[PDB]
Amino acid sequence: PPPPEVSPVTGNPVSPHYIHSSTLHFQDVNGRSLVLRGVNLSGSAKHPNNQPSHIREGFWETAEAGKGDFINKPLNLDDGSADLHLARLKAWGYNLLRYVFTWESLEHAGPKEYDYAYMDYIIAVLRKCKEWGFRVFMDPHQDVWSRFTGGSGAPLWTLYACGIDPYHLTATAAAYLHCEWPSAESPKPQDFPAMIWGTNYTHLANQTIWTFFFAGKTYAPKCIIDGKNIQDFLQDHFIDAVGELAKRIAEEAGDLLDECVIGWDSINEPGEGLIGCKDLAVIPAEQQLKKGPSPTPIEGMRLGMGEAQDVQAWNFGPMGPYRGSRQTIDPKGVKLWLSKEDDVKRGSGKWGWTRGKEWALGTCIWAHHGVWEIATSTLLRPDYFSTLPTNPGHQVDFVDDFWALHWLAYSSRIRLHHPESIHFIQAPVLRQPPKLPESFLKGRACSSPHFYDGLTLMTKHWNWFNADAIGVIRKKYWSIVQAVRIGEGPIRKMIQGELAVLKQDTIDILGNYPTLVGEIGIPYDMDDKKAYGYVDGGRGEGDYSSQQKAMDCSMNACDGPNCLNYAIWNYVPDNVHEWGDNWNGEDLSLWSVDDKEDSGDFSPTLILDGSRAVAAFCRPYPVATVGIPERIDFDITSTKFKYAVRVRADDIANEQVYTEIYLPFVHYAASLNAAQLSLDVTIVASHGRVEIQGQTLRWWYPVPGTGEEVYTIEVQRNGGALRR
Repeated sequence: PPPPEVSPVTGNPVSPHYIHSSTLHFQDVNGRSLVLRGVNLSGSAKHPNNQPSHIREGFWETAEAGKGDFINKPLNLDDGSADLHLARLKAWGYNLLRYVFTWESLEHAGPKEYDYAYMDYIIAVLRKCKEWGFRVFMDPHQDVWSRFTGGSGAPLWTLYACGIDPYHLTATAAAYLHCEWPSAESPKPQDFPAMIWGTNYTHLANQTIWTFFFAGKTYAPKCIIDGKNIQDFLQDHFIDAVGELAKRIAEEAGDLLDECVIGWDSINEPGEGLIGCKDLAVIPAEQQLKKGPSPTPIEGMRLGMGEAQDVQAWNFGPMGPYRGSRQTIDPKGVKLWLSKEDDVKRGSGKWGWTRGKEWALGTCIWAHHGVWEIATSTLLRPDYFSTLPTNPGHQVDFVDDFWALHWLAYSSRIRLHHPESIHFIQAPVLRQPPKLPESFLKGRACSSPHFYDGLTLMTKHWNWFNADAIGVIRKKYWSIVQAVRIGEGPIRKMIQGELAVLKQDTIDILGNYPTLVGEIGIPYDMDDKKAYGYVDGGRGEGDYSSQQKAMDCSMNACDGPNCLNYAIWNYVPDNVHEWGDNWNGEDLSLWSVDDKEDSGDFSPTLILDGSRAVAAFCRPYPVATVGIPERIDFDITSTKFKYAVRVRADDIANEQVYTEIYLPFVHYAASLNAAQLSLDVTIVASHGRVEIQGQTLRWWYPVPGTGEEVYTIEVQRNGGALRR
């Protein structure tokens, strides 16, 4: 069966730019299989202007004042720079953008005080993306709940709504903030340990807030606010805020829908809080992220009541976390919990909600629900969060029982304002998605997991070894040593196998839908920033060999038999060598000003200058295919490219319906000296005819008279690889 002429969601006829998301591959209206590849734009939208993660001055004051100046991130629309960035991304062959926005940027002023101006800024950015021919899906983005709890996402007033005093987070170790590390009194942000920001998910603030968000009605029934459980208060305000952006786009720029904005991602990498914790007295060996001081859930609660604790600290070794020394954390009586007087002054009383009388303030909310006894520090219900407190034999599943329920509410709101929206389903990190009902999917969905080469990300080193982290997580190996691989070949094949597992989750669970890797990337600040000239007397500056191999391994993993859609994390216009992406020590931008100095009518400087390891992320691939993509192989050193496609007898092929392949000047240009750029390639196709224009290869062929047959096309630069 070919793609239908009417939407499976509404039954209305579809525009000619409609992308079907009803089978294992995206399809255009003429039946061509589409591959969408691009970048996340942008991590820089995680924080307001002039307040990067490492700067404490102004951090609290602007948010307490209800401000949130995010205008002109990710792209500045006043200085002309916005078109140059989009031109670069398009010239690299990208046709997809995962657009990053935060709840904070929409509702920083207070509950239901929406920043309509930032909404209109986003619309203006989306309009330019459309002019440049991008497809876009929207990412409501967060990391460890909010900037105020170590990352990005929610507005500061959500902390007060949860009864948390933001100024006591550091003293109690309830969250590690980059700008208050190692202490608020004497910050040394440059010493912030690599990737420690992620452990905030397993410290007390995130552990509480996420339990509220997804399951407050089950585990914190006394937490009433505006006559609602905190769970509904938080979820309703988040869904309303995203819903107001969607409504704004639908009412003020409806032309963006479906032609440019094709769908919406669900809440980014949601935290699980304490839900499913089997034993509050221990950190499970299965928890894969441990680094720095790591209080157990009960140790963190005692800390949140101001009691000093001696906590295990963890180092990240070649085979994962291993124990270091124990470290004493002494809050010296400081408590995480808002006092009542502070709630009147800075919380409920200021932001304008009414807190219920059984919501005890200034003391641990989990003790208040009987989890532990403060006087004796006795854990009373170690398994409290593993079952339902009032029907305690039943064991809970975070993804099926709480995440999925939030997703029904979220997805319904999206469709209210965007009737043809593709649901990009992002299950919680490292979990399989739940089975979701067709009454909500309605044949218009796409699985959007994230995948990172975790060893490379955490160690900021391209290692000569690696390990199959997904297979370990999923108990496919009897010992972790049999998950280990050595050498480029075995490592690449193993990572490609990991991406195949995620592809398989989709068809096993959700159905015959596409898969898109919503985030994938590598760190560029490897080797103590040797590529930036920061060590060894400057030796190694500009040499991105290691970043290139790491990048190429992750990108190759989306090729092979996987042939995946994906969005690279990320593209950051204001990335710098000193502070990276300006967020928690991460440096994953493809491009940096510090690295400066269909047409070939632009300069090689656009696609090369400022780029890092461009040879690995700018790659040939089929944008649109008559038939089904079967296999992609690309080798940087030889430039050899081979594409195999399964073509059936009922596929549609003619002079206007053909396969289109992107061939980058980066790999295939005759010359890249800073006079029009032009491809100099040899092409071998098993069937049909081809012609090249600019960076585009067009491939016409007849379908088989019967059955199905694999056609192939091979490309390489005449005379081998360039030197860039």
